[PDB]
Amino acid sequence: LGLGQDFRMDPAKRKVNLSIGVYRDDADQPFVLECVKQATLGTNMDYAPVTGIASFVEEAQKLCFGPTCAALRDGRIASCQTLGGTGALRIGGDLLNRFVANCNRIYGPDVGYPNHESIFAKAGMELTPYSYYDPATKGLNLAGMLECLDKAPEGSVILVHACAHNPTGVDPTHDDWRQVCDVIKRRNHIPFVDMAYQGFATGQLDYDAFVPRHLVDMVPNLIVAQSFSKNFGLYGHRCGALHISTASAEEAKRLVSQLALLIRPMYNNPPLYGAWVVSSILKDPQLTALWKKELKQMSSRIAEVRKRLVSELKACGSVHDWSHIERQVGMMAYTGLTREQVELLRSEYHIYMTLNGRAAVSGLNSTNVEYVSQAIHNVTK
Amino acid sequence: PILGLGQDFRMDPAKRKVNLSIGVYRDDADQPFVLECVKQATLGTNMDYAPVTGIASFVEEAQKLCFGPTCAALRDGRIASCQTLGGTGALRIGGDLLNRFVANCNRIYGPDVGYPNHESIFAKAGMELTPYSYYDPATKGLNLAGMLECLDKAPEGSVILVHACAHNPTGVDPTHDDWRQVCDVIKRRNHIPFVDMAYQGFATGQLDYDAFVPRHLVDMVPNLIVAQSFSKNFGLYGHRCGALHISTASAEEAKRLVSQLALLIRPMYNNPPLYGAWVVSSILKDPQLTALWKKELKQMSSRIAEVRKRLVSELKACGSVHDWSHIERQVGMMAYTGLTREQVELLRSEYHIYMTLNGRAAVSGLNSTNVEYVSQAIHNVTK
Ligand SMILES: [Cl-]
Ligand SMILES: [Cl-]
Ligand SMILES: [Cl-]
Ligand SMILES: [Cl-]
Ligand SMILES: [Cl-]
Repeated sequence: LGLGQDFRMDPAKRKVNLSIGVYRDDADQPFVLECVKQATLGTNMDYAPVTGIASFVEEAQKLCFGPTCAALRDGRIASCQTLGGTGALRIGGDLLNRFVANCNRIYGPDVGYPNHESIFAKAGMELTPYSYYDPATKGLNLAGMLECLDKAPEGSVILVHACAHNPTGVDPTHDDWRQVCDVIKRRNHIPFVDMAYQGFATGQLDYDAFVPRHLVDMVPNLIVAQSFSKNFGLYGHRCGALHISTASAEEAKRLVSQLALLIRPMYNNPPLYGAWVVSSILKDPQLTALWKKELKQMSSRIAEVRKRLVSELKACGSVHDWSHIERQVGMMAYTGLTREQVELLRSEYHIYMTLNGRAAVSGLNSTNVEYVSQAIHNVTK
Repeated sequence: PILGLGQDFRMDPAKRKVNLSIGVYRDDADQPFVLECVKQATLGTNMDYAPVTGIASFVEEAQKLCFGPTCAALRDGRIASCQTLGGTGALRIGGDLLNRFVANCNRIYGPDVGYPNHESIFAKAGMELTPYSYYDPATKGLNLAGMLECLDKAPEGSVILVHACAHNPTGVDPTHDDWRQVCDVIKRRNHIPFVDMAYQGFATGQLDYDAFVPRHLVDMVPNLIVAQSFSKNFGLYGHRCGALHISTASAEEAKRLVSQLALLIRPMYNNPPLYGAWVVSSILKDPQLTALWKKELKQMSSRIAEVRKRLVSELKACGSVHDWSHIERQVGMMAYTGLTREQVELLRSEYHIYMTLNGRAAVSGLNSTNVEYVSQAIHNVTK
């Protein structure tokens, strides 16, 4: 928030904000999807049910798990609408801490999403790290991850990013996830999937939901926190869903009613607007096909600008390796710049990143990529 | 369980059925009512996240609407405020904040007959809801002397929850004279008032009068909490729009609390929904929309008070010899009818009129089309 306010107050004409949390188009503008503009809104403003607009919840389920999913056919998954991904993470955590014995710890990647620590602390669970990011390669440390998961106490809650890891952009492959998931099954761990970027990551909805789809048949309980903030661009409308797989329809009904008991004394019932939009889009074959193509356009721009930054760096004469910038996936990139280097980019060039070298690559575009590349070279050469 | 009453009502095949358990306003033709001022409000151009504490312009207008145009506390910057998920979110976030400024914060006092969700809201924030005397079932009216005595004997520095107006579920409100006495006790005993104001303007059609309680208390005590809902008064229900206000001694004190509010909001839901904030901000900043809104408020509040008054006259015209003056003395959408459990059940079984077993009637479900029938049925089961 401080980097935002400083950027805003900075008088320089050439300034660039690479600390934002939101997608931007090539003209650095906010981007309301056409499928969203074309969506049909509700006719009244009556409160939705505590657990959300039923049609929205059902489409969220199908989008997450696929329309063929056995768990979903059998009614084994307990679901509700939530205040973005954040609300799902919180409600999920509050549910675990009430109902899992000695659920006072949750394991997440060593470099991870800032709000997770406080979300789970409010739920009475201490975020503990497992090995994940390798700063030498700005890449993955699988062996370290597998080992930490294998040695975590049986029945540990394991938090994983489904794709487009935030803030590094470092994702395991599907092959890697197969190994990770086997360890989770064998150690009877409870996987908690934060899926904030389905489809936004690679432009492929199915591929991007591999983690929860693969885990759902492997473990007794899978938790998924699903955000529609980025992939429908619905940020400030606060729209997401929480999913918890269970053994049976009857068990799922009992969990939903326990979800209601957490939701009611928090905010009573959830905001309509985002639920309308997502429900309307996913039930309309024209809006759904448009949405899919818009997702690909967002995801392709991000991957193309990453690839452009790398090629511009080479054209500027950089002799350092930037291949991590193209291997990483999604909106957030751990650049591998040092604190000193980040500070000089700010001071001399008015390019704003976090001090850990995270760059929101959505803030790069046709208009500024060349300049940012030159500056990055100048400060690393 | 309004939800069960809803589902049964829907599934009931009878030709003549009436739902008096609803939580929302309806017009005379039993339709949901989106205010014209709301339909005419200017919405934002993008969907980016609002700030954790809400759209600044919204929060400032919410403050002025609550406390008025000549509030010194507001001029001096002593009030810490944020946008919330309806009145519910303000109650929860407020409660979760109390231990920043209230000592030994494990209990909160509320009226003996009160808003159902309060118990659970404050239990989640670590506080046990304890009753003070308020509703008199003999008169379906107020028991002031019992309220004053409970407040006087509550331990010093107790948190006291009060409904600003249109008490839910009974419709029994103290007068301003009564509130003066209540507020003196709260000041003298160093109690901390927590005002749930869900019906400002919706209650009587007068925004200033309806906000008397928080306006009167704000100069009398070191800390006042207000949970403000825009669900009923702007008809914004399912958009989840409200604000939370906490008075303090100084701007510096307020700044600290706002930043602590942020720390509660972020790990709960990150930041609040735009739509309702846009609407309320746009209306309150436009003199033309504000005037329209004020008129529409009066229309809503007049219909509720006229249908109460009609039920009473129809009861008399049916031949009822019982007293129903409480129905007209009560204020707002909810009325404790004084019907017994047995009587509520017979209305349901014999007449297909649905209310909660406590005799609460959502009067907004009464209109030109059904008031006569409901009156006859109420007479038949009470005579
Ligand atoms: Cl695969
Ligand atoms: Cl480009
Ligand atoms: Cl009306
Ligand atoms: Cl007065
Ligand atoms: Cl009438």
